[PDB]
Amino acid sequence: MEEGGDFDNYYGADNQSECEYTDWKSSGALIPAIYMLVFLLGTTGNGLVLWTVFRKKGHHHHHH
Repeated sequence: MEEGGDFDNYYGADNQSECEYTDWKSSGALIPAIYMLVFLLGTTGNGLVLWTVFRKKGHHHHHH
């Protein structure tokens, strides 16, 4: 009878990385990786950094 199978584990899937089970059924887990590469490029530490700089050494100590 056909129950059990014979040699059916052809290796190859060299990834099993914890970086897809999150964006699986979403966009193929290939578009999000790019969406960020273009996001953090503007955020994270770009434009918002030098901003806090010219926001702390302002004037303050104003009269009172």
